[PDB]
Amino acid sequence: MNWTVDIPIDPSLPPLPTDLRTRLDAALAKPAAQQPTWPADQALAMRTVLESVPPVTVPSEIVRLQEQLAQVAKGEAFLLQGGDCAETFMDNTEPHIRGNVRALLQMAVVLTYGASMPVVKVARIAGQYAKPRSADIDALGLRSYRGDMINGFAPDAAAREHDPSRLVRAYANASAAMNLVRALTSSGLASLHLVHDWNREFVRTSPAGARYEALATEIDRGLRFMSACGVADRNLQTAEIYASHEALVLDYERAMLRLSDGDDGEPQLFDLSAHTVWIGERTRQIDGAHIAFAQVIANPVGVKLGPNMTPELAVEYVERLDPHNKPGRLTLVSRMGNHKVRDLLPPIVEKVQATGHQVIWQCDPMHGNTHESSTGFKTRHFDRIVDEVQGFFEVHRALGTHPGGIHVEITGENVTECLGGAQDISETDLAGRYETACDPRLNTQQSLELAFLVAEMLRD
Amino acid sequence: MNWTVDIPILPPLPTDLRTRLDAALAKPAAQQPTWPADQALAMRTVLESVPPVTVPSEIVRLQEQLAQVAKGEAFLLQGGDCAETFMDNTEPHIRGNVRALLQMAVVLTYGASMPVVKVARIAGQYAKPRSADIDALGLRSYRGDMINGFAPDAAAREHDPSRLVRAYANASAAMNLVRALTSSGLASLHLVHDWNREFVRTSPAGARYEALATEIDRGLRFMSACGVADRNLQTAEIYASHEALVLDYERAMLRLSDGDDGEPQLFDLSAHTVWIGERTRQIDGAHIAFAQVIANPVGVKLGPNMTPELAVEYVERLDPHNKPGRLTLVSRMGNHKVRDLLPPIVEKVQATGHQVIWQCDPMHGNTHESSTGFKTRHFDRIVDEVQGFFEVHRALGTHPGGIHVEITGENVTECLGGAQDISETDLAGRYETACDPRLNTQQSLELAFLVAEMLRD
Amino acid sequence: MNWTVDIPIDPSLPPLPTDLRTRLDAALAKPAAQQPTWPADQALAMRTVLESVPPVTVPSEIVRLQEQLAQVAKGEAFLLQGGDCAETFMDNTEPHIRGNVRALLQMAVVLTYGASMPVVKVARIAGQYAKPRSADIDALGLRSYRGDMINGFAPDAAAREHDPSRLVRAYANASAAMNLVRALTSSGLASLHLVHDWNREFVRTSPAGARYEALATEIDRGLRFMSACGVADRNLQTAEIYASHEALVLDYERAMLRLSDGDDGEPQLFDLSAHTVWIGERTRQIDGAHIAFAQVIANPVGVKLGPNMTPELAVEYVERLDPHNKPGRLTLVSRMGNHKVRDLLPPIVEKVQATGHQVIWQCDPMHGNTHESSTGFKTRHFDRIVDEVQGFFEVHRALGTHPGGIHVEITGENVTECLGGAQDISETDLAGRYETACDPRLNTQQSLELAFLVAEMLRD
Amino acid sequence: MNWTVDIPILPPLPTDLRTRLDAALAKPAAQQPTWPADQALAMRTVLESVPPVTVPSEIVRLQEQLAQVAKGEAFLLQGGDCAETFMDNTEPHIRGNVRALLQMAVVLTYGASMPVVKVARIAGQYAKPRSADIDALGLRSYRGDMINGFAPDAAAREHDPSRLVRAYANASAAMNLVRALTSSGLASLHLVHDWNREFVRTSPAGARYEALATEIDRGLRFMSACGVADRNLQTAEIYASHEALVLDYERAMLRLSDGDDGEPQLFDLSAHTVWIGERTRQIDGAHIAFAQVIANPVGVKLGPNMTPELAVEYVERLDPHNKPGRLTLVSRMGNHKVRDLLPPIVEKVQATGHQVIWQCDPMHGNTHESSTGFKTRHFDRIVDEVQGFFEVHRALGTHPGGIHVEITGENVTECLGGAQDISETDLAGRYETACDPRLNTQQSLELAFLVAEMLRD
Ligand SMILES: N[C@@H](Cc1c[nH]c2ccccc12)C(=O)O
Ligand SMILES: N[C@@H](Cc1c[nH]c2ccccc12)C(=O)O
Ligand SMILES: N[C@@H](Cc1c[nH]c2ccccc12)C(=O)O
Ligand SMILES: N[C@@H](Cc1c[nH]c2ccccc12)C(=O)O
Ligand SMILES: N[C@@H](Cc1ccc(O)cc1)C(=O)O
Ligand SMILES: N[C@@H](Cc1ccc(O)cc1)C(=O)O
Ligand SMILES: N[C@@H](Cc1ccc(O)cc1)C(=O)O
Ligand SMILES: N[C@@H](Cc1ccc(O)cc1)C(=O)O
Ligand SMILES: N[C@@H](Cc1ccc(O)cc1)C(=O)O
Ligand SMILES: N[C@@H](Cc1ccc(O)cc1)C(=O)O
Ligand SMILES: [Cl-]
Ligand SMILES: [Cl-]
Ligand SMILES: [Cl-]
Ligand SMILES: [Cl-]
Ligand SMILES: [Mn+2]
Ligand SMILES: [Mn+2]
Ligand SMILES: [Mn+2]
Ligand SMILES: [Mn+2]
Repeated sequence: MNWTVDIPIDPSLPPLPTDLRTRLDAALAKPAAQQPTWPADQALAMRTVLESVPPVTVPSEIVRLQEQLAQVAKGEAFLLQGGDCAETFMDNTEPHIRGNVRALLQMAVVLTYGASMPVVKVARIAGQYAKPRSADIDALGLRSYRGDMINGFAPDAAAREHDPSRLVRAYANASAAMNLVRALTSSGLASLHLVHDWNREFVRTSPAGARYEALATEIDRGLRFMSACGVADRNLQTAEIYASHEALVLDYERAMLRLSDGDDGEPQLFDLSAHTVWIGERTRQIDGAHIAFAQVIANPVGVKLGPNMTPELAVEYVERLDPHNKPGRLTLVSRMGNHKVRDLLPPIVEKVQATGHQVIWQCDPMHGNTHESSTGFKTRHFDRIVDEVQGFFEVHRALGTHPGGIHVEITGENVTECLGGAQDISETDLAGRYETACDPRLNTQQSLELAFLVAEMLRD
Repeated sequence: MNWTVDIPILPPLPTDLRTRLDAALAKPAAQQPTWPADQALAMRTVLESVPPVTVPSEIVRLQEQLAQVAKGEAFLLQGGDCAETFMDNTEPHIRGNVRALLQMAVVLTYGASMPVVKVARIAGQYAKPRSADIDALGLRSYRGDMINGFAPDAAAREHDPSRLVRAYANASAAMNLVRALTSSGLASLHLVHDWNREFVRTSPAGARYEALATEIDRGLRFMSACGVADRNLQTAEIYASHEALVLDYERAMLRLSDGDDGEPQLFDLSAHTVWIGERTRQIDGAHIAFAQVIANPVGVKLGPNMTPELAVEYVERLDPHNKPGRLTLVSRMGNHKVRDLLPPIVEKVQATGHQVIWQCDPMHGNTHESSTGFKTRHFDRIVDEVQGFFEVHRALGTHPGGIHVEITGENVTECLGGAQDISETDLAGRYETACDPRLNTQQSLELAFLVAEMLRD
Repeated sequence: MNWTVDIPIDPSLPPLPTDLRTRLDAALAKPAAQQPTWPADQALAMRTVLESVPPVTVPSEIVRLQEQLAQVAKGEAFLLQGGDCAETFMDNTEPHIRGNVRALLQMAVVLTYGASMPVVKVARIAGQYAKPRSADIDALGLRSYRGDMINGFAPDAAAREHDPSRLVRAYANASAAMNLVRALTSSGLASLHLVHDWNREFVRTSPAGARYEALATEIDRGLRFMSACGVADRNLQTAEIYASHEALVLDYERAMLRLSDGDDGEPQLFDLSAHTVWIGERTRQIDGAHIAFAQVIANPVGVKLGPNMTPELAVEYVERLDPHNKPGRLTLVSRMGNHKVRDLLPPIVEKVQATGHQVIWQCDPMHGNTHESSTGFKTRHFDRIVDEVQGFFEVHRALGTHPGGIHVEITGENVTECLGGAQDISETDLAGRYETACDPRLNTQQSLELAFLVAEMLRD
Repeated sequence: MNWTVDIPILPPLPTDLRTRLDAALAKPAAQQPTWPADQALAMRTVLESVPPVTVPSEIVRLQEQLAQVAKGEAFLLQGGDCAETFMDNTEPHIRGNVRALLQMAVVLTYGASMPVVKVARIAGQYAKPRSADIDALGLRSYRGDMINGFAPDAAAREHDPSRLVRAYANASAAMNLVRALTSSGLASLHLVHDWNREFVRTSPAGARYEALATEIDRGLRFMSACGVADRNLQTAEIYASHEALVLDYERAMLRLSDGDDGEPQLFDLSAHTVWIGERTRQIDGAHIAFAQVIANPVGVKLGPNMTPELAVEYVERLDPHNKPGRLTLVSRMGNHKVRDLLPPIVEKVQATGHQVIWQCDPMHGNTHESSTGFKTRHFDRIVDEVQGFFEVHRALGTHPGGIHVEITGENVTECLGGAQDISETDLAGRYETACDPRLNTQQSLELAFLVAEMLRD
């Protein structure tokens, strides 16, 4: 008579090493922004369960991504990151997951051709369950909705309480999703020829299909050249999609830390919640736990940069989070907004470039670009977004640095949460399918089209 | 504490699949947990939305490869905990069963001299049958974690349908991890073989086997020397399987996919392949007929009690389309009866012209009780059963198609015998099974060698 | 004191089988057009030497080409054949051979992309040493120069005598060339990336490089997409170039016949002078030895067709030379001329199509297109040639048949034996490098450019 | 009759290469044919235009791979007629030597457990040295077809520089054919192995070897079972080699190519690799210094007479840049002296820190004369020499790097011993060598097995 079902929880594995634990305990002491307010005794319970479950990724996989990213940081691959703004447990379904990966790969092929160079594919998925808040109380006068990792989307005070059981529901969800994403991509869903076939079907039918035919045709034909050529095609059957989410909830993040075998190398501390995680704009304080936390772990990390960023602060990131000068170890993600990315960005890049360190310069053109529409709904303009990428490019091309890649919020559903692009979404259209639990994201059409427009940036 | 999941508030079956499934599930169903329909239904509703543990493309893939084994051109290895447990469903235990299975796969690959299709008893082996309802302690029998708990107490043994969603939850996570594991370094042939070599050094019967182990090293080195030591060797495909025991479970994880033949059909996406057990195989039973509706390759355990004609009905029902490898028939007779009992069954089935995989479950036939109190197996008897399994087949020119064994990566002491000479006295030291005794790491591996030799003769 | 050097000649291998010899003896009895007039006793000597030397090709190689061609006849690959009009012993040098293969592969990549489908590469080489004659006496009043297989190019009566030692010099030459062609292509010379690099260098510098840049750029990028994609590239390191020549001198051709192992299949009679050979316009008489000869051997054969051809005669070819309906066993090569290919061709194709048999429809746009220039020199216009291909296409596209490929005369040298194309060769230019011993051929530039123009035909 | 070739009526060497080559060729040159300069020059002029038998890209390729053998990570096999002949330069003889060499390559590949670089004495082994000018019959000695004819008559033995261009002519044709052969079916591992199996059935000592032959089949089957039985196995690279005996020949086939290091250098494109012989190795001789100007990997035969210090000079001259595998040093001592003589030579050379390939020429040391009149070898002695060749190397931890043998595909009877027990009486039946006696098909193969075992210990 309560419409839900309580799943009961459980034999601890051996603790991490006293030496690393001291280094870790020392790190976590620093003030943590945006953490949830739930009781410590309870968190510790749930963390204890997390520390003994199977991890959503593994060290071999991540060191392997560190190498690929390395190659991006070196300007020889390009990085594509994308998926839901916020992942909601109710919607972590096979169809939704198929569609977001389908989307990511559809751009992947378009960006791959355009970039003329391998693309590294990272999904926002299997862990993007917590967000930062601005406001203590939301408009409905309720405690902020902080991501299903922390609380329910429903506007009922019960729903909103920070509930750390949610840490585990997070975990089961991310697993499930992860393990689908793997099956999907190891099976035919990331075939090049199929993913492309979806792309053709897009051109047949987008309003702006003209805009795209020419390039879509080159792609077909350069693909067909591959079989003309007889190059062994198995590598065309399967695509690697890594998993990323913002590391916000340190209890979950801390919970999922593990030591590597050490067989490949001396044992390191990694975060197995995900493959790479970033630190947001609100949690990035230099002297804070989040930056500290990113310091300890080996995963590739990223840090978001918005307008307040000062090249000197940039640098300090670089010296904190990339002390060893491992290229691609750290990514920095411009999110100025289109109007300011040209002015704001250049200095940063140069100050950072001067350092030594090679970092991925990745453009997030979504978080700088959000505005409320006359009709109620939070929104983003396709043009302003495109545009920021164009600016991001222009900044790097001018400075002779590498435009590492893009970070975007998209989905496979035909949502109407972003205005414009070939479908010409109108503020009224927005009511029809605003099914995002947070930031408005590029619909499957807007994502593709965006990747066409970015492909054309990459060939200039 | 506990975690709370919501009940949703979903594509219609083609009229025929609905009828056939329903007809299917109306028949009598043995060994089903006794929990309420409301609550079972509820659990089902959750599950009918979770992401599947496997996906169709893979099962078809597995089919193509089982056809290979069927036709005599590949060998099947199926191996795992006898009953996985939620408590033990950890990175180490998973990692080590995956390794134990892989290590036998390489020895087996080299002895077959054909590919071994590798199927783990993992990601859903949470449900057992029981023949006596009331346990030895007078407590209700443990049916495995998807139904109830081991802890020997009234409360714990009550059937908890919360276990269905919990079981799936542990299913995904192991699956996720096995996929992650087999596609990163854990399955590098070379890396796996090195593990085997360690075994030959430190085994007590290293010598016995070192020779064959050297011939594999030489095999494997040979590949490099021919400049073919490439991508294929860095990865292996491990398929998830379990007995399709709980119909509220399998029914929930069903999913409807299109067929390249172009009619839609139902796969059970709780595992790549599932098998009906000895106790659930009634021909007009819910399980057999369920097994007739799902696309998945199925297997059927076969008892000593089995008769050629029944086996044929099994074949004409599970395999009404004569697709090779749709149907495995797993013999378990014990070493003492396998020679007498199996052939006629082989001939009549063979006479039909369907090609099934004949697979040998050595473990299940051969169970016995210690005088120290523990349910156990003798390594010697297990080997003998696979032994005469082979002789039966050679003698008819039929294909000994693969083996089904219960093993673990842990150095357990649940089986007597092997190089170790595990003893009834010894069993009391690490006997961590939730259920049937497993070959530990040394014993599976050992049995792998001994089987490959059976393979070379 | 004679400026030459006589190389002495030699132990017979076992004869071919009495049964096949009877079939063969019976076949050769038919009148042979255009054979040389040299003494039979001598021919027999030289044939005896040929029958025991190592063959320039092997059966495995040829059955393997029969399959590829099959695929062309089925409209799924495209056939490219080209090299010298006439090969002269003096010029069968490593540089000249490099350049003609370099040329053939340069078009090969361009046609491959354009065709969107594998191209089968056959060189006119390692055996194109004999030609047919029109005229008993040439203008200089001398016995016709018939190819170095038969006599010397020099205008001295001594040179012109039909000398059957020349059969062997042919053989040594063809070997030498063949074995270079193999080494070259198994080594880096048929790398895709290198061959393409030559192509880029062509665009940088042809006058008509604009015309070509766009497509050249697609090619680069679709190539770069291959490495972006990570497809195993060894297949991109090496190209198979088969050898073809016209089978004119039956003594040489007969001399080189061998029986296969039979291990793959029942033993067949093949011609190991070459991989595939064609029968010319003058030697193709139906009741003649040349057609008979092509009947006996398993090699893929072709027959040239010019304006006099009547679809019924076409058919009889088809029923004679492809009795078993093996697709791609027989190729028929239109050489109407541009003005007539549109009118002349259609009926033939349809009459032949109606038969059952699948034959490669290959366009020779060179032999229909030759005219003498005001300045003395035999010549061909780039446009008329292009044009014939365009017509050949148009004929097939209209009939919904497959345009199998092209047969062309080209070289790697920057000769000026053909007028026009991007360099705008003028009749006066022609004196500068008319180094062809026969028909004027496309210079390395005209060949490429031709392949650009044909690539554009294939994408319509 | 005869065929007449014209004399032409061609890129200048960089001043240094011209000087160095000239300086090179001015030194004294032993064992050179005695024909006139005009005529030799003429022949040269022809040749300086013929297409080369090999090309640079390949020789560099061969170098990279010889470095592998040098470093201990690959094994070198070099095998052919002792002197090819124009008369025998036919599709069958070629096809069968290529096969005989390949068949040893597979047994050897599997025993080394590393790649065998396979180098044929083919496409130019037309020139021999002679120690006595006047032959046993009082006729001028036969120096091989590139110089003169076998036919035992005055006329035939006169040095005919027409032979230079004829020799190239036969060179190309064999080369063309070996390339054609090795890239079409003749070199399929599988196809080759099947040939080996036939050998084990019908050999008289099949048994002796059947075991090892089964372990290769199993090796080779293993590749398929791991799904790696791909393109690489359908082809093998056979490199042409011969002794660089005739300087009018090698000098003519020289060609100048660019170096990726970017300086131009001269390769001899008459073969992939060439070796100086025992009689032509004078340190200040034309051959050694020629061998110092060409880019090609070179090898140097080494006599019993050899001293550690000379061997070092050889290394410091042929290998002045310390590139591994630029230089092979081929021991031939006979079984009786190899153990005593070779080590010190190994140590001093090793002491230098250049890495050479140490290769064993078993045949040349061990020659002896029948009492039936025929020059012969005992299979037993040949094996023993490779034997102690290995012991020497194991004993120093140096790398036994490969072997150089004279074999043929023909069932000849030119060597005593082997499973066949070829006998002095027997030698008179098929003793078709133009020169040194060859291991026939059975004997090469046999020696391959026996060597691989030397390889497994
Ligand atoms: N695996 C390669 C090729 C590939 C397969 N499918 C794809 C889908 C999109 C982009 C690339 C691919 C990679 O990531 O490219
Ligand atoms: N991938 C092939 C070969 C292989 C890779 N890793 C392995 C691990 C064990 C046995 C075989 C393998 C297979 O699954 O057979
Ligand atoms: N071997 C393939 C690819 C290739 C390599 N080099 C080439 C040169 C031109 C055209 C194609 C190729 C083929 O014939 O294509
Ligand atoms: N191509 C590899 C493997 C191989 C192919 N064919 C062979 C013939 C013999 C021995 C080895 C091989 C090699 O040269 O080794
Ligand atoms: N196996 C433990 C921990 C766990 C929790 C959630 C999972 O998804 C997986 C495992 C349990 O079932 O409580
Ligand atoms: N799980 C449903 C069957 C079902 C499966 C897939 C569907 O798309 C629809 C229905 C059952 O138990 O009966
Ligand atoms: N996404 C779902 C369904 C689900 C339930 C349990 C899992 O382990 C995974 C997914 C939820 O939590 O409601
Ligand atoms: N070997 C024979 C036949 C031959 C002729 C010309 C060749 O190119 C090759 C071989 C000879 O030398 O006379
Ligand atoms: N063959 C010439 C040398 C040479 C080689 C190549 C050249 O490009 C020029 C000269 C000689 O005997 O001396
Ligand atoms: N092409 C030349 C050079 C040559 C000579 C002899 C050959 O075997 C091959 C080529 C000629 O005959 O003059
Ligand atoms: Cl805060
Ligand atoms: Cl570009
Ligand atoms: Cl005539
Ligand atoms: Cl197209
Ligand atoms: Mn967002
Ligand atoms: Mn069991
Ligand atoms: Mn012509
Ligand atoms: Mn010799």
